[PDB]
Amino acid sequence: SVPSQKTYQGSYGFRLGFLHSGTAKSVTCTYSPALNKLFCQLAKTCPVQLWVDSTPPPGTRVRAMAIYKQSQHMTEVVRRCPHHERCSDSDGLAPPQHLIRVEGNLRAEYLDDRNTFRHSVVVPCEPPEVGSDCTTIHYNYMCYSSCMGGMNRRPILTIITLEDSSGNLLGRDSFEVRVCACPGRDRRTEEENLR
Ligand SMILES: c1ccn(-c2oc(C3CC3)nc2-c2nnn[nH]2)c1
Ligand SMILES: [Zn+2]
Repeated sequence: SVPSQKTYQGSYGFRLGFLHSGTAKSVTCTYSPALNKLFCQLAKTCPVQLWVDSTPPPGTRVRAMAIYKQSQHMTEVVRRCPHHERCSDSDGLAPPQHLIRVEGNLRAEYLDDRNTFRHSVVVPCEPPEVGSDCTTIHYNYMCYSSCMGGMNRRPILTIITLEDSSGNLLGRDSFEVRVCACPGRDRRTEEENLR
């Protein structure tokens, strides 16, 4: 009833990477290594690098899923709030209830788990382009952390899993996410609080 969040590089040396976007007031997505926390604006591009030490098999996939970070909320499905699930901002592929979308990939698949009712979005692994050492996926988060009747100010984690063609676990990594109006300011504030 609770997805694992244990970091696991596995046989292929799987791990995430994040850009260095800084903390200017205008920044739309920014990652804090000290907090292991991504700060982003609503529905804006969040680039996440997918690193491996060795090539996984054809048919390997990468899945993203959100869970609540606090243990007392972890069995609750993370979903869009009663406003945003109804605001008709469909991209033609993501169900309107899903918090996490993949941008610009027609092979993205959206799962409503028939047993756990959790949402996830999964894409096929592709080889890096010539000149690149990794591929990058672009996520969008479709509700604010503060949305009433939804996340309601509760922090979430995103869990990224590398899966074989059956859905078996090959690798796992994760990061906290705050979806907010001013990611640069909030990253600076939280890093200062940590210090
Ligand atoms: C996301 C995570 C791994 N991959 C990946 O998939 C593949 C072929 C199976 C398609 N090669 C890579 C690779 N990435 N960096 N180097 N090689 C995509
Ligand atoms: Zn919302």
